[PDB]
Amino acid sequence: KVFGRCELAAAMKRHGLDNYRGYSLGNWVCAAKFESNFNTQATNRNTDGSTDYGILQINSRWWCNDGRTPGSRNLCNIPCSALLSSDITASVNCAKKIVSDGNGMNAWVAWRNRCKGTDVQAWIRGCRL
Ligand SMILES: [Au+3]
Ligand SMILES: [Au+3]
Ligand SMILES: [Au+3]
Ligand SMILES: [Au+3]
Ligand SMILES: [Au+]
Ligand SMILES: [Cl-]
Repeated sequence: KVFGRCELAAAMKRHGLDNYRGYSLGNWVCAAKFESNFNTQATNRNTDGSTDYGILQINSRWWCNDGRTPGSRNLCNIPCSALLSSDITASVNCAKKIVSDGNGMNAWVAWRNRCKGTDVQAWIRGCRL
């Protein structure tokens, strides 16, 4: 599913991501925009053989099981395919574990490089929430 910007913002809020670990909703929308262009079915293979899955490009090296990432963990206790669903629940729940792991949203390199310190509120500007 390819979300609209305000559509994603509302789904993220309903699932409790707004101000989760102190990160406003625009942070989460910005991260999703540059991780997946709001496409839930986005996948990208990393050099190290792991894969990133879904709207927030959650990596199989630590967080989900895809059966093809040797020596990896599954800390969200889910199949990576569950992060590709049109329903973002599984991605949100896993993202909450990720952003609580100590480094905040810096876990998402595209957030650090393209969202952090910018006017992230623009991503929710105009949306009915
Ligand atoms: Au904001
Ligand atoms: Au894994
Ligand atoms: Au594996
Ligand atoms: Au923090
Ligand atoms: Au949802
Ligand atoms: Cl949803």
